[PDB]
Amino acid sequence: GYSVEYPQFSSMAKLKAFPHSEDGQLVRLLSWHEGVGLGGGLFKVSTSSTATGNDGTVVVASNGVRLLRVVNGPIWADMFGALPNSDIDSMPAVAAAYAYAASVNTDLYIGVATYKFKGSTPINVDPSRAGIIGYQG
Amino acid sequence: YSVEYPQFSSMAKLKAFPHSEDGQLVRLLSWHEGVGLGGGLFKVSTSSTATGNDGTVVVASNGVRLLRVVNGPIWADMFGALPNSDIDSMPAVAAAYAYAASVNTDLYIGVATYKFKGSTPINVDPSRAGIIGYQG
Repeated sequence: GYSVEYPQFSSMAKLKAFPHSEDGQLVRLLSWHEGVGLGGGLFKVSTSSTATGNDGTVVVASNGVRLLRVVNGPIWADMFGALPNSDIDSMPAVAAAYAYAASVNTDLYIGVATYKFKGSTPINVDPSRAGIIGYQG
Repeated sequence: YSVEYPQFSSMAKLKAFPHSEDGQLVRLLSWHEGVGLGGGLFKVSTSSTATGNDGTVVVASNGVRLLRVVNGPIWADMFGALPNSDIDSMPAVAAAYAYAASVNTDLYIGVATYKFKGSTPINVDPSRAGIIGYQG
C-alpha cells in the first residue's frame, strides 16, 4: 500500500520547491512545517493565477505557479506558518494571516498555545472586516 | 568583427551560455534568431531571487539570472511573441502581461496579426497594466 489519494508534500518548502505544472491539480500539504502536523490542507494548482503570494492561502512556487488553498471556514494562523509554544516571533505570521483574513472579511482563528510577540509593529484590527479569535479561549 | 557587449543571437543561445560574472552587461539580438525583435541589454545577476519568465527575468541553464534593462513599456516580443505566425501567441502575451502588471507598466504589442488558441483567458487588471496595440 504505497498509493496516495492526492500528491503529498511534507512541508511548505517542499510544496514551493516542486515544479508544479498540471493546472487544476489538487495536492495535499501535510503540514506547513515538516512533521508538525499543523497548517496543512488541500491546494489547487493554478497556472493562470496572478494573485499575490502570502505563504498561506496563496502560495507561489519557485517556478511562479500559484497554489490556492481550499479553505472551508475561518482562517487559521498555522496556515501561514505560526508555530505553537516557540521562541520565534509569532507576530509576523499572525499579522500576515490577519491581513488575508481581513481582505476576505473572514475571522482569523489561533490554535491553543502560547505565542511570543516581538518587534515593534502593532496589529491593527479592522472590526468591519475580521477579528482575531483564540481557539477555546 | 568586434562588439562592445557580448552578443547572443537568440534567447536559446543566451540561456545556454554559462554566465558567471555578476553585473556583466550582455546583448540579446533577438528573442527568436534572425527575427530582429525582442532583443535588448541584460545584466547578469548571481544574487537575484526573482522568478524566471523568459522575458525580463531569464534563468540560464546553470541557474544564473539575467535581468533585462527595460526603459519604457513592456513589449510582447520580449517574451517571444512572433508577428503573423500560426503558432499560438496567447501564452507569450499572457506571460508578458503578467510581468507588466507586476511592475505597474503597460504591455505593448507590435503591429501584426496574432492567433489566440487554448481556453485560458487573460484577466486585465486596470489598476496595474493595460494591453496596447501599437498604432492601433
